[PDB]
Amino acid sequence: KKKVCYYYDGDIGNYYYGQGHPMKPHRIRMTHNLLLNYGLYRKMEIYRPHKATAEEMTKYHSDEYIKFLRSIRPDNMSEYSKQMQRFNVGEDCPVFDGLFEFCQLSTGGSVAGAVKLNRQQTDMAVNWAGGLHHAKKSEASGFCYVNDIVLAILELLKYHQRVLYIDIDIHHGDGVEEAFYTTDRVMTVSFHKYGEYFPGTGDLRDIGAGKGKYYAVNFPMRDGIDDESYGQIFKPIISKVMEMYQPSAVVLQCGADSLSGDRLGCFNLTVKGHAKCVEVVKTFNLPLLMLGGGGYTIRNVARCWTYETAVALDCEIPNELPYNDYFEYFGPDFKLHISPSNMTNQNTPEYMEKIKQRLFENLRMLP
Ligand SMILES: O=C([C@H]1C[C@@H](c2cccc(Cl)c2)CN1)N1CCN(c2nccc3ccsc23)CC1
Ligand SMILES: O=S(=O)([O-])CC[NH2+]C1CCCCC1
Ligand SMILES: [Ca+2]
Ligand code: NA
Ligand SMILES: [Zn+2]
Repeated sequence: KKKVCYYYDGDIGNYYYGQGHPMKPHRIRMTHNLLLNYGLYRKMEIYRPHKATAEEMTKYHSDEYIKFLRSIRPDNMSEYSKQMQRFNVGEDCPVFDGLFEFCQLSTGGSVAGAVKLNRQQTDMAVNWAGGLHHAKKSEASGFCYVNDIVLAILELLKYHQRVLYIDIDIHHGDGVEEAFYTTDRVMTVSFHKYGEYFPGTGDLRDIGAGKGKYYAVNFPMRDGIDDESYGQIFKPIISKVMEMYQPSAVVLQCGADSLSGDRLGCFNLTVKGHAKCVEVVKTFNLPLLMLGGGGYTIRNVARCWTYETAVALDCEIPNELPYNDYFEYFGPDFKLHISPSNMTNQNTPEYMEKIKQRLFENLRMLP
């Protein structure tokens, strides 16, 4: 079997974005506890991430920005109000106790995973605490402070001429796209809701610039996309990307805010529909870093990432959930898998095929 390494620090669920903030790191602990109770620890290597250093983070981020994140605390915010404005910290990216440590552990898992892949010590590495795709070189954005994904891709680029990034979070992976927009050494592929929706980027027509022209791919979608519709475009697009780009490593952001029932997202994917993306990417037999992402209905985040860990291990697991420390969260049914809702799919067959056809025309422009 393909080998899987998995990163988790038992404090990650203790970082708290603040009362009423929808981002709940506790969801990572729920995920871990569920997959432990399913027995999946028997089949993979489990590591604690290191705390990523300033030196590691400044491989992408500016020194001033990282020094600020290392400095800012609830008790000294009054003294830092102008830096808070410059670095976009204090509102949707709040100041909280242990903010910097949270960044260090999230990032540590992603970079450590990348090193493992580079050293050919694993076939897949998993960091559900990562996937912070909105963070920018010198500013926080969209709940994200340090871009673990960009840092992990930079690590892979030490050994790999061509790295493929795939993002199935409901939001456009703008910070990752931006970092690599002018290079052909990373192709970014984002599927996301588009139409006056955060972050506002990821138009069909954003295809990269300079040497990077045609190395950014964006599939904009409407509310209510379902497993059938998503599956019919994901496999063909990734197949064509693989054929034309021929990457030697892949990073897959597995943001679960694209699931049905998400508190913030308006897609209608099941856990099986979402996990099909992991199965498709695995068929290409390339070194693969799987990262977390959004997701705000936390029972469904735990289900999603537990099932995707099982997919990585080629292990079926039963729909009947095992007893676990969060069992009451999974009522009323106590099953792993979720049903779609009755929401309308605004993505017509013709819309999906037309967008796919435009993306195929762009991919045919590769050498
Ligand atoms: O889901 C996300 C992003 C977060 C990202 C992620 C992944 C992993 C760990 C972490 Cl800590 C964060 C996964 N995608 N967001 C929710 C919606 N939000 C806004 N919507 C409307 C409006 C506004 C205005 C400001 S923020 C916002 C933007 C951020
Ligand atoms: O379960 S456990 O291994 O004790 C969790 C370790 N947490 C670390 C977070 C960063 C600061 C050092 C401790
Ligand atoms: Ca996306
Ligand atoms: Na690119
Ligand atoms: Zn998101």
